[PDB]
Amino acid sequence: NLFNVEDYRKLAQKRLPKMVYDYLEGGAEDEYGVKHNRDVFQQWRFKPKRLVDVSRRSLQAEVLGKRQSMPLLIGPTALNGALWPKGDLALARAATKAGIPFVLSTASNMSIEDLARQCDGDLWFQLYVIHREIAQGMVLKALHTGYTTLVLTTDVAVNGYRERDLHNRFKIPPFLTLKNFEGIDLGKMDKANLEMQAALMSRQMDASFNWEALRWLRDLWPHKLLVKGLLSAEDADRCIAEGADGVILSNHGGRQLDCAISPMEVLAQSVAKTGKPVLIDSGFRRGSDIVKALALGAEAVLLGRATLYGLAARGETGVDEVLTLLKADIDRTLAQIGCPDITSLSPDYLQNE
Amino acid sequence: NLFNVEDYRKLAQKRLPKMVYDYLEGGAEDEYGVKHNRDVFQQWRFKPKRLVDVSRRSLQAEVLGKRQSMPLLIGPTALNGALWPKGDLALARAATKAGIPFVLSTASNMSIEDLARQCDGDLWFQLYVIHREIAQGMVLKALHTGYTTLVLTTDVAVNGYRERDLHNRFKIPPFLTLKNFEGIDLGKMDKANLEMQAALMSRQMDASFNWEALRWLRDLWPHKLLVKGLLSAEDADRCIAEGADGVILSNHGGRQLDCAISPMEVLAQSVAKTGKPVLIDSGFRRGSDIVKALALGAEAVLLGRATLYGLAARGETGVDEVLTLLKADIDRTLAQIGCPDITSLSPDYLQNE
Amino acid sequence: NLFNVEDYRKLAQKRLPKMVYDYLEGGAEDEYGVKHNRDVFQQWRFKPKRLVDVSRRSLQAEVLGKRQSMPLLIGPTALNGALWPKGDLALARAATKAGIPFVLSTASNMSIEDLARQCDGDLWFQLYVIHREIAQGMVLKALHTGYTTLVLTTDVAVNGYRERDLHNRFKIPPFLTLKNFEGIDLGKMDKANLEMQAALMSRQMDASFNWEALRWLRDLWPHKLLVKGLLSAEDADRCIAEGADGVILSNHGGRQLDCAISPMEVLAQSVAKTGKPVLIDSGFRRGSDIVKALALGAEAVLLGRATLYGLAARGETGVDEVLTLLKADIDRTLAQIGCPDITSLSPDYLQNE
Amino acid sequence: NLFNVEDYRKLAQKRLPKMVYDYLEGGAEDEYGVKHNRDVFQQWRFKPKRLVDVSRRSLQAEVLGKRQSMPLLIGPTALNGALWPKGDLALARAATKAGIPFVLSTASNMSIEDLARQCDGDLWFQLYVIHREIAQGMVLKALHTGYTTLVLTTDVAVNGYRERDLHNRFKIPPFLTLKNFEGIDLGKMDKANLEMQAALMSRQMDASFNWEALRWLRDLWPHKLLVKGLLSAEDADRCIAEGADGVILSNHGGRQLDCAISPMEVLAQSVAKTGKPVLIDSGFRRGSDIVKALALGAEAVLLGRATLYGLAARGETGVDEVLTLLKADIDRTLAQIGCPDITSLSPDYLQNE
Ligand SMILES: Cc1cc2nc3c(=O)[nH]c(=O)nc-3n(C[C@H](O)[C@H](O)[C@H](O)COP(=O)(O)O)c2cc1C
Ligand SMILES: Cc1cc2nc3c(=O)[nH]c(=O)nc-3n(C[C@H](O)[C@H](O)[C@H](O)COP(=O)(O)O)c2cc1C
Ligand SMILES: Cc1cc2nc3c(=O)[nH]c(=O)nc-3n(C[C@H](O)[C@H](O)[C@H](O)COP(=O)(O)O)c2cc1C
Ligand SMILES: Cc1cc2nc3c(=O)[nH]c(=O)nc-3n(C[C@H](O)[C@H](O)[C@H](O)COP(=O)(O)O)c2cc1C
Ligand SMILES: O=C(O)[C@@H](O)Cc1c[nH]c2ccccc12
Ligand SMILES: O=C(O)[C@@H](O)Cc1c[nH]c2ccccc12
Ligand SMILES: O=C(O)[C@@H](O)Cc1c[nH]c2ccccc12
Ligand SMILES: O=C(O)[C@@H](O)Cc1c[nH]c2ccccc12
Repeated sequence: NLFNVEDYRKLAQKRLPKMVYDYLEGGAEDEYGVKHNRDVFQQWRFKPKRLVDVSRRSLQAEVLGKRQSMPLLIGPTALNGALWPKGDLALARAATKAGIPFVLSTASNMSIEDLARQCDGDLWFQLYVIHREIAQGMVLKALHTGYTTLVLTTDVAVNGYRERDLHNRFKIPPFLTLKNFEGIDLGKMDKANLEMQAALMSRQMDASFNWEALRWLRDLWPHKLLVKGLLSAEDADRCIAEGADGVILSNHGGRQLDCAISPMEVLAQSVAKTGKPVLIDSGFRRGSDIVKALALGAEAVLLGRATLYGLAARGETGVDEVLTLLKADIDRTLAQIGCPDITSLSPDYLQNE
Repeated sequence: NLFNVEDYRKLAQKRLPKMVYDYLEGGAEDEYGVKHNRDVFQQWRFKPKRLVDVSRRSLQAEVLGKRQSMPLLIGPTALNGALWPKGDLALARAATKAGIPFVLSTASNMSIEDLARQCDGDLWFQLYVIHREIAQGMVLKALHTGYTTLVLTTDVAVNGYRERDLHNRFKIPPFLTLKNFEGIDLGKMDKANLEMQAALMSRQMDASFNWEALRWLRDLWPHKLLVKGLLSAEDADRCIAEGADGVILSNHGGRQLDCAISPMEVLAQSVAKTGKPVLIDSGFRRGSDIVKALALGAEAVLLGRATLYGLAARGETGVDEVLTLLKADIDRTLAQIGCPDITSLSPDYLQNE
Repeated sequence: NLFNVEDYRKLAQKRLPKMVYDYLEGGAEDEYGVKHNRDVFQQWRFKPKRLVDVSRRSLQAEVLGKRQSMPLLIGPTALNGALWPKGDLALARAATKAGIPFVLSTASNMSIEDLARQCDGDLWFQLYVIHREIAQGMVLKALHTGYTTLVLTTDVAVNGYRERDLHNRFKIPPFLTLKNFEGIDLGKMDKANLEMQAALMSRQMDASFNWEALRWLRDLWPHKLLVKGLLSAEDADRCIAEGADGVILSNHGGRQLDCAISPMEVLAQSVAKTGKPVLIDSGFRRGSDIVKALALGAEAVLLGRATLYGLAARGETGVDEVLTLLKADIDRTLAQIGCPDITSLSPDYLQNE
Repeated sequence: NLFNVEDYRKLAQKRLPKMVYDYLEGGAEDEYGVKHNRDVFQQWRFKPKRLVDVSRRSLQAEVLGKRQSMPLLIGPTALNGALWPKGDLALARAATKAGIPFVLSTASNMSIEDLARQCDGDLWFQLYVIHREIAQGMVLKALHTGYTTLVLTTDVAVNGYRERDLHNRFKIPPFLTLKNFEGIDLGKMDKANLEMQAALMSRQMDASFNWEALRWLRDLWPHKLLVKGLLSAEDADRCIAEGADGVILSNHGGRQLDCAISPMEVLAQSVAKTGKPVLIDSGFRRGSDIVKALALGAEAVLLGRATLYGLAARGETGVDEVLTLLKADIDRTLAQIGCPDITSLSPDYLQNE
């Protein structure tokens, strides 16, 4: 009985080792954040437009100018290989088969190059900056291997206090490795090359990365660039002013700061202020959640745990299934509210509760 | 111990096969919609008018100009024959005995003609449009058989995702049939007559039926015509502009779109804008729910599951009982708030919570 | 362990026959009303005034011009004899010992005269009108026996639908009788005297009693007169205009209409509009509930179930105990908020939540 | 598994005798107050400032002009010796080791002098006034022994009705004594000296202590003076007008008046009106609670039960641990919201929910 994302979560919890399941499902501190990410969607209800011809519906939509089957993406998530063998590839392939982009995490279990070589869909690369020099290396790799978009994640200055991992003393599975970091020279005896090892043996990122650093990166990357982790129209506007082609409003699926607002709380305002593509994630599970954000102006929604449940439960076929249900879910919702074309969504179909 | 509608639900759940019970009680997706339909009534409380002579009370009221014992109706519900033998007839007879209208669903287990022949109460016909041509046939049948009012249901462009039926793999009982469709010629070898079979072997409706189509129907039907499934003062106003004699605000008892607003949320506004009869359903279980909607301007309330619980629990006598309790409930409520005449209800007796 | 009213309820439920307990604790329909009566008190919180000399506190206060130990009264409740032997007397004596009034219900188990003969405290008489003629008789009896105040209860036009009694098929204990009605001549063969029996064998009241009838009563009774059962500043104002010396805002302890507002919701407005004594009841259990209403302008609070729990649990000594705890509770609360004199309470010490 | 304050509470409940645990954890009456103290923090959520260099963070801050490691203090709590041997000393030492002040309660199990002799950190003395004369004695003792700050607690005019202690018939452990009162002469046969014994054998305080009395105290104490127990910007402003150097907004950890507002409800207003140091306590458990109050203008937060859980669970080492976790918690939170310097906190980083 697999008819929604929740059913896949249930199945995933039965198949995953508790430790891994907690790594996946867990949130920061009390986990009031993740609950909030879910609850915030009830602040809006639908006001369908009747007697509208919805016999022919369309979910197609442009994201940053490029058309894709639907306004969805499989967002960047670390250690997918722990959920299922070659998890990263299984995800990218289901995404490509669904006609939507896939974002490879800097902390993936499959390197930037190997994926690009084994998958021809639209690949995006999410970037964390541990060491500026090493950062430039990955960016260039992703560039030379055909990744169309770069995403800078900024909400992990320091690691979120996730008590589930603490209790379980979570440890990256032995057979898994941070493949994008493998090979990084450790022979040089001079300056860097040694302070670099300091960063490399340090599971902590460059907390100094600031606006000036964003400029640096904007020059390095010539294609579409997005800043992820924003929770304010002000920050989103600055990102656009500094060169970003768009932003991703999110609270990292409630895994960084338990009391962070839901990005849904600043979506309309960010959309109105930036005048540029505003994507979003964190809390999405139902097609209705997705449509509400879209109706509010979001350009597209990135899926995090949702598709991961499909991966953990049934691997690649599982992701396909989740993507299928969600597409059907979205389509069904568009029909129900009388908005046959997904690109015509607006605040009109919503009611503030 | 049968003193309220809830008691009948309990009894019905004990007598119905789980599968049928779920078909009856179930809602869309998470079923937050049905819960909401119930909760919305707590947003209003009573402010009784004391020292008012309520020794002589009257529940009589005109609905679309015709007087009936009380502002209630047994709304259109499909597959009543699955709840109890000849369920459709049992309902129409209890309605007629109570002095209120009965609405026969396009998907009833008893045909338009047979009911009209076995029942002389005020019969209304609810219409779904699968095939325009077949639609015209039923409308004319209902017309020639004496049905006084036609109701076009518009919130089923596509079928609601009702997960209870999915888990149970619900299937229309073998001994039951969609009687209003039986007999529809299947011999013609030409154009229609074959594309018609396409609609007929397709448990899916004409999602293209739009405002232009409403005009078509308005000409075909010469008597009172209502549009059901509206959830906005705007749509209700358009319906009036297009010819409708009134509208029925509803979210299909939370069975079509889980996140739909409750029609109670747009009742006052629809009443103020249309200046025409505004009926309502979805969530009604207590006389107090009914009075609140009436106090807000509703012309009458259509009962869905409430009377069905009486049917499933004790057949025709069960419906009589439910109608009796509710009438007593309403009467008792009118007395309590100091409004002896139901036609004098107004926002005055309410308090926004 | 008896330290609050709730502890007495617990004890009372252990000693009372379920049937009687349900008669006492029960409310109308779903009983959302009684829950609401309790919850409404959380809409206000205290803002104590520090460094105020509260070494000498005073709970004394005038009620309708007459001073009493504290702004409390044991309100009118029917069938007290079912809770404990000679319940009516036990209550009046504890009230008198506490220095506050006691209100005898028209439906008491001890007649107006017998109580007045066995108790010298301040006795008030609550009146229900079944038959105008019989009503005049009781009023005059209460008048000639020294009752200082008359209270007309108006929220029982018809009896509240209390499902607990329905399930239990509640029946007035055999050894108990409606003593204020006993003796009423049944010999006359003429007009009244026979239509009177119609009222007397009818556990239903005069639902016609209106404003004109209030005038009638205002002339009959020469002393202090209050109208009980009001739930609107408008009705309270009319009562004053018609002669009442004050009013009692209440929803009959949530026993008449489940969806009625809490009188706390219209207390400030009634106080501001009438410019006359506004008393209140329904939901009071803690001293803090009492102080909040007092701070809002209430002249005094009538206790219903609270003192009855003391009666049912430990008879007369039980009521004394409840009154003692509550007085200590109130006193302690006054001290805590820095208002040493109960007559100085005002909206200042409150915070709208 | 000790990763947060709650874990220490759990451990403390397993090690403490129920009676003592209830004395520590318990609140007034229904204990809606303590729940409220916790819930009020959800009325605010964070809006992090991204791409801010937080590689170098600072929690240092001035409190009343004196710098300390972080804006925290271990507040005054009575009978710490009942939670753990020499509890008072264990607390002061952990506080001193953490670089923050410690406040000794008038009702401590270790006298003002002994502590000052065994601990060289910044010691503050909280004062209750039972007898003015005895009060002056303790103040002078604290003065001559080096206590830098005096804190007058005003929310215990009378003792809070704490039903847990009532049920348990709580009694101060035999081996424990109110050491600051020990030795107080009981030989004098004259006036005071006998009315003093009246206060001394009276576990009740001087409820008359008013503003005039505050003036008296302001002259007596030459150093920093704070008034604790305030719940209104008005009272805080008066305190400043009367000489106070600052105030401590608090409801005594919900132990005095169950329906008291949370001091968080008047923090911003008190900060805006007084223009002077406004400290706060009551309900703090997470670093996020602390940052929210700080962001709202609080000068520092006093810990009550939080550090006591560490004491009861693991003595002095337990307190160190709690202080360590909280410091790490605060630091981590500052980083997450993009405010590297704790002294730069402002309403900007908050979102009203
Ligand atoms: C197991 C797991 C690992 C994650 N790893 C990363 C990562 O490596 N890079 C990144 O930018 N975001 C990371 N995220 C955050 C996601 O990109 C996304 O913001 C989040 O999951 C959205 O919320 P949702 O899970 O409710 O959909 C991770 C989330 C989860 C659940
Ligand atoms: C078992 C069941 C079948 C239904 N079938 C139909 C139908 O055939 N035509 C229609 O117009 N509405 C249909 N409805 C919707 C009802 O007309 C009505 O809008 C709804 O039940 C109102 O909500 P309530 O059940 O809370 O009263 C159905 C509802 C139920 C519960
Ligand atoms: C067992 C019971 C019997 C009652 N009988 C009467 C009555 O005879 N006359 C009347 O005026 N009110 C009557 N009341 C209502 C009370 O006067 C009062 O309004 C109500 O109890 C207040 O609410 P509380 O119970 O929460 O205090 C009754 C209430 C209870 C619980
Ligand atoms: C066991 C216990 C004893 C207390 N004793 C005192 C005292 O002697 N003097 C004082 O000023 N406050 C006293 N308080 C109140 C605290 O100073 C502080 O206001 C309160 O604990 C803050 O709330 P929290 O426990 O949620 O942090 C006490 C609190 C507790 C829990
Ligand atoms: O919460 C998150 O998203 C990160 O902690 C993932 C993450 C796990 N191991 C890493 C090594 C370097 C950079 C990021 C990671
Ligand atoms: O939810 C509803 O109300 C419909 O699905 C009922 C329904 C069940 N079988 C049908 C065949 C044709 C038209 C409508 C129906
Ligand atoms: O709810 C209430 O307060 C009344 O029903 C009490 C009540 C019980 N038996 C009666 C006979 C005559 C008048 C009132 C009563
Ligand atoms: O709740 C509180 O904080 C006080 O009751 C503590 C307290 C306990 N015993 C005492 C003796 C004298 C002064 C205060 C106390």
